[PDB]
Amino acid sequence: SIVHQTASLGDVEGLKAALASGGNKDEEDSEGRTALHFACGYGELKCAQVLIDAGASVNAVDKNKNTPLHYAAGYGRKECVSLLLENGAAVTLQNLDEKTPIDVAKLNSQLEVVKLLEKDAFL
Amino acid sequence: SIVHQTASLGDVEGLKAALASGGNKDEEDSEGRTALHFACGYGELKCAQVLIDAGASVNAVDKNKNTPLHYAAGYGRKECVSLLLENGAAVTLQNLDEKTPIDVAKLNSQLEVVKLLEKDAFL
Repeated sequence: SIVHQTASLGDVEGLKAALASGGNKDEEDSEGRTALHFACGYGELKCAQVLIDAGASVNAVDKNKNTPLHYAAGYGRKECVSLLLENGAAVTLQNLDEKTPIDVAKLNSQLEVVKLLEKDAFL
Repeated sequence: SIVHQTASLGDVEGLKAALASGGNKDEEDSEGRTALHFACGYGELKCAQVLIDAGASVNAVDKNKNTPLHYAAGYGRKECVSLLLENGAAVTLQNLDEKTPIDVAKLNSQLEVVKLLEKDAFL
Protein backbone atom coordinates (compact mmCIF):
# COMPACT_ATOMS: atom_id res chain seq x y z
CA SER A 1 0.00 0.00 0.00
CA ILE A 2 1.37 3.39 -1.05
CA VAL A 3 -0.17 5.13 1.95
CA HIS A 4 1.63 2.62 4.21
CA GLN A 5 4.87 2.89 2.24
CA THR A 6 5.22 6.68 2.28
CA ALA A 7 4.16 6.93 5.93
CA SER A 8 6.71 4.25 6.87
CA LEU A 9 9.56 6.08 5.11
CA GLY A 10 8.66 9.52 6.38
CA ASP A 11 7.75 10.67 2.86
CA VAL A 12 5.32 13.45 3.84
CA GLU A 13 4.95 14.83 0.31
CA GLY A 14 4.32 11.33 -1.04
CA LEU A 15 1.79 10.59 1.69
CA LYS A 16 0.01 13.85 1.00
CA ALA A 17 -0.02 12.87 -2.68
CA ALA A 18 -1.38 9.38 -2.01
CA LEU A 19 -4.20 10.73 0.15
CA ALA A 20 -4.85 13.38 -2.51
CA SER A 21 -5.34 10.75 -5.20
CA GLY A 22 -7.89 9.08 -2.95
CA GLY A 23 -5.64 6.78 -0.91
CA ASN A 24 -7.49 5.30 2.07
CA LYS A 25 -6.14 6.73 5.31
CA ASP A 26 -7.49 3.84 7.37
CA GLU A 27 -6.65 1.08 4.92
CA GLU A 28 -5.15 -1.84 6.82
CA ASP A 29 -2.36 -4.35 6.10
CA SER A 30 -2.72 -8.10 6.34
CA GLU A 31 -1.82 -7.63 10.03
CA GLY A 32 -4.47 -4.99 10.58
CA ARG A 33 -1.96 -2.14 10.62
CA THR A 34 -2.88 1.31 9.35
CA ALA A 35 -0.51 3.91 8.00
CA LEU A 36 -0.74 5.71 11.36
CA HIS A 37 0.60 2.53 13.03
CA PHE A 38 3.77 2.75 10.96
CA ALA A 39 4.21 6.53 11.25
CA CYS A 40 3.99 6.28 15.03
CA GLY A 41 6.20 3.22 15.33
CA TYR A 42 8.90 4.67 13.09
CA GLY A 43 8.69 8.05 14.79
CA GLU A 44 7.48 9.89 11.70
CA LEU A 45 5.74 12.82 13.38
CA LYS A 46 5.04 14.85 10.27
CA CYS A 47 3.43 11.91 8.50
CA ALA A 48 1.47 11.06 11.61
CA GLN A 49 0.25 14.66 11.73
CA VAL A 50 -0.84 14.38 8.08
CA LEU A 51 -2.78 11.18 8.69
CA ILE A 52 -4.45 12.61 11.78
CA ASP A 53 -5.34 15.81 9.92
CA ALA A 54 -6.84 13.70 7.13
CA GLY A 55 -9.11 11.97 9.62
CA ALA A 56 -7.29 8.71 10.36
CA SER A 57 -8.40 6.89 13.50
CA VAL A 58 -6.05 7.73 16.30
CA ASN A 59 -7.28 4.64 18.17
CA ALA A 60 -7.10 2.08 15.32
CA VAL A 61 -6.30 -1.47 16.47
CA ASP A 62 -4.34 -4.08 14.52
CA LYS A 63 -4.82 -7.86 14.73
CA ASN A 64 -3.11 -7.91 18.16
CA LYS A 65 -5.42 -5.07 19.25
CA ASN A 66 -2.45 -2.71 19.40
CA THR A 67 -3.20 0.96 18.75
CA PRO A 68 -0.85 3.60 17.30
CA LEU A 69 -0.14 4.60 20.89
CA HIS A 70 1.06 1.03 21.59
CA TYR A 71 3.40 1.36 18.61
CA ALA A 72 4.83 4.74 19.64
CA ALA A 73 5.11 3.56 23.24
CA GLY A 74 6.85 0.27 22.54
CA TYR A 75 9.36 1.84 20.16
CA GLY A 76 9.93 4.83 22.46
CA ARG A 77 8.74 7.50 20.01
CA LYS A 78 8.07 10.25 22.58
CA GLU A 79 7.13 12.98 20.10
CA CYS A 80 4.60 10.63 18.52
CA VAL A 81 3.13 9.60 21.88
CA SER A 82 2.70 13.31 22.69
CA LEU A 83 0.94 13.94 19.35
CA LEU A 84 -1.43 11.03 20.03
CA LEU A 85 -2.11 12.39 23.51
CA GLU A 86 -3.12 15.84 22.28
CA ASN A 87 -5.49 14.21 19.80
CA GLY A 88 -7.33 12.28 22.49
CA ALA A 89 -5.88 8.80 22.05
CA ALA A 90 -7.19 6.25 24.57
CA VAL A 91 -4.37 5.45 27.01
CA THR A 92 -6.26 2.75 28.90
CA LEU A 93 -6.97 0.61 25.84
CA GLN A 94 -5.79 -2.97 26.28
CA ASN A 95 -4.42 -5.24 23.59
CA LEU A 96 -5.18 -8.98 23.32
CA ASP A 97 -2.71 -9.68 26.15
CA GLU A 98 -4.47 -7.10 28.37
CA LYS A 99 -1.70 -4.57 28.11
CA THR A 100 -2.11 -0.80 27.88
CA PRO A 101 0.43 1.42 26.13
CA ILE A 102 2.25 2.26 29.39
CA ASP A 103 2.56 -1.50 30.01
CA VAL A 104 4.08 -2.04 26.59
CA ALA A 105 6.42 0.93 27.22
CA LYS A 106 7.67 -0.70 30.42
CA LEU A 107 8.04 -4.16 28.83
CA ASN A 108 10.10 -2.66 26.05
CA SER A 109 12.25 -0.66 28.51
CA GLN A 110 11.01 2.66 27.11
CA LEU A 111 11.27 4.33 30.49
CA GLU A 112 10.98 7.88 29.20
CA VAL A 113 7.68 7.00 27.60
CA VAL A 114 6.64 5.38 30.90
CA LYS A 115 7.50 8.61 32.76
CA LEU A 116 5.28 10.64 30.38
CA LEU A 117 2.25 8.28 30.44
CA GLU A 118 2.46 8.08 34.25
CA LYS A 119 1.27 11.65 34.26
CA ASP A 120 -1.87 10.98 32.20
CA ALA A 121 -2.76 7.30 32.56
CA PHE A 122 -4.97 6.27 35.47
CA LEU A 123 -4.99 2.47 35.81
CA SER B 1 0.10 6.66 56.62
CA ILE B 2 -3.11 5.91 58.51
CA VAL B 3 -4.89 8.93 57.03
CA HIS B 4 -4.01 7.60 53.55
CA GLN B 5 -4.96 4.04 54.47
CA THR B 6 -8.44 4.74 55.86
CA ALA B 7 -9.26 7.20 53.07
CA SER B 8 -8.17 4.64 50.46
CA LEU B 9 -10.39 1.91 51.93
CA GLY B 10 -13.42 4.11 52.47
CA ASP B 11 -13.08 3.79 56.25
CA VAL B 12 -14.85 7.04 57.20
CA GLU B 13 -14.92 6.30 60.93
CA GLY B 14 -11.24 5.40 60.88
CA LEU B 15 -10.36 8.52 58.91
CA LYS B 16 -12.34 10.65 61.32
CA ALA B 17 -10.43 8.95 64.14
CA ALA B 18 -7.03 9.50 62.53
CA LEU B 19 -7.73 13.20 61.98
CA ALA B 20 -9.05 13.38 65.55
CA SER B 21 -5.80 12.05 66.97
CA GLY B 22 -3.97 14.75 65.05
CA GLY B 23 -3.40 13.00 61.73
CA ASN B 24 -2.21 15.44 59.05
CA LYS B 25 -4.91 15.93 56.43
CA ASP B 26 -2.42 17.20 53.84
CA GLU B 27 0.37 14.75 54.63
CA GLU B 28 1.81 13.44 51.38
CA ASP B 29 3.13 10.05 50.21
CA SER B 30 6.49 9.49 48.59
CA GLU B 31 4.69 10.31 45.32
CA GLY B 32 3.25 13.54 46.64
CA ARG B 33 -0.24 12.10 47.05
CA THR B 34 -2.56 13.29 49.81
CA ALA B 35 -5.38 11.35 51.36
CA LEU B 36 -7.81 13.37 49.23
CA HIS B 37 -6.01 12.04 46.12
CA PHE B 38 -6.85 8.48 47.12
CA ALA B 39 -10.43 9.20 48.26
CA CYS B 40 -11.18 10.85 44.93
CA GLY B 41 -9.44 8.23 42.82
CA TYR B 42 -11.13 5.33 44.59
CA GLY B 43 -14.50 7.09 44.54
CA GLU B 44 -14.77 7.39 48.31
CA LEU B 45 -17.13 10.35 48.52
CA LYS B 46 -17.78 10.24 52.24
CA CYS B 47 -14.06 10.18 53.05
CA ALA B 48 -13.43 12.93 50.54
CA GLN B 49 -16.15 14.98 52.23
CA VAL B 50 -14.46 14.39 55.61
CA LEU B 51 -11.06 15.51 54.32
CA ILE B 52 -12.54 18.59 52.69
CA ASP B 53 -14.48 19.46 55.84
CA ALA B 54 -11.26 19.10 57.85
CA GLY B 55 -9.56 21.65 55.61
CA ALA B 56 -7.61 19.50 53.14
CA SER B 57 -6.46 21.26 49.99
CA VAL B 58 -8.90 20.54 47.22
CA ASN B 59 -6.23 21.57 44.70
CA ALA B 60 -3.26 19.61 46.10
CA VAL B 61 -0.77 18.44 43.44
CA ASP B 62 1.29 15.25 43.54
CA LYS B 63 4.74 14.77 41.97
CA ASN B 64 3.16 14.64 38.48
CA LYS B 65 1.26 17.85 39.32
CA ASN B 66 -2.01 15.91 39.31
CA THR B 67 -4.76 17.27 41.57
CA PRO B 68 -7.58 15.31 43.23
CA LEU B 69 -9.74 16.40 40.31
CA HIS B 70 -7.27 14.70 37.92
CA TYR B 71 -7.64 11.53 40.00
CA ALA B 72 -11.45 11.57 40.07
CA ALA B 73 -11.54 12.46 36.37
CA GLY B 74 -9.13 9.80 35.17
CA TYR B 75 -10.81 7.05 37.17
CA GLY B 76 -14.30 8.25 36.21
CA ARG B 77 -15.50 9.00 39.75
CA LYS B 78 -18.36 11.34 38.81
CA GLU B 79 -19.70 11.89 42.34
CA CYS B 80 -16.21 12.86 43.47
CA VAL B 81 -15.68 15.22 40.54
CA SER B 82 -18.99 16.90 41.46
CA LEU B 83 -17.93 17.27 45.11
CA LEU B 84 -14.64 18.85 44.01
CA LEU B 85 -16.55 21.20 41.72
CA GLU B 86 -18.84 22.50 44.47
CA ASN B 87 -15.79 23.15 46.63
CA GLY B 88 -14.13 25.35 44.03
CA ALA B 89 -11.52 22.99 42.61
CA ALA B 90 -9.47 24.49 39.74
CA VAL B 91 -10.56 22.79 36.51
CA THR B 92 -7.98 24.51 34.31
CA LEU B 93 -4.97 23.35 36.31
CA GLN B 94 -2.41 21.55 34.15
CA ASN B 95 -0.20 18.67 35.19
CA LEU B 96 3.45 18.26 34.14
CA ASP B 97 2.31 17.05 30.70
CA GLU B 98 0.12 20.16 30.29
CA LYS B 99 -3.12 18.29 30.76
CA THR B 100 -6.20 19.53 32.60
CA PRO B 101 -8.64 17.18 34.30
CA ILE B 102 -11.00 17.11 31.29
CA ASP B 103 -8.00 16.11 29.14
CA VAL B 104 -7.15 13.26 31.48
CA ALA B 105 -10.85 12.24 31.47
CA LYS B 106 -10.80 12.00 27.68
CA LEU B 107 -7.47 10.13 27.57
CA ASN B 108 -8.80 7.60 30.02
CA SER B 109 -12.09 7.22 28.08
CA GLN B 110 -14.12 8.62 30.98
CA LEU B 111 -16.64 10.18 28.64
CA GLU B 112 -19.28 10.84 31.28
CA VAL B 113 -16.77 12.87 33.24
CA VAL B 114 -15.87 14.68 30.00
CA LYS B 115 -19.56 15.52 29.44
CA LEU B 116 -19.81 17.04 32.95
CA LEU B 117 -16.58 19.10 32.80
CA GLU B 118 -17.55 20.40 29.34
CA LYS B 119 -20.23 22.38 31.11
CA ASP B 120 -17.84 24.13 33.52
CA ALA B 121 -14.37 24.10 31.97
CA PHE B 122 -13.41 26.94 29.64
CA LEU B 123 -10.18 26.11 27.81
